[PDB]
Amino acid sequence: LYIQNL
Amino acid sequence: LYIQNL
Amino acid sequence: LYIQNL
Amino acid sequence: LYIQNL
Amino acid sequence: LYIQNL
Repeated sequence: LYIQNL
Repeated sequence: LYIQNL
Repeated sequence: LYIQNL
Repeated sequence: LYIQNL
Repeated sequence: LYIQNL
């Protein structure tokens, strides 16, 4: 599970 | 589980 | 579990 | 468990 | 458990 918020 | 908030 | 807040 | 707040 | 607050 990988989450990136940019 | 990887979370990055940028 | 890895969290980075930048 | 790794947390960095920057 | 590693916490850095910068």
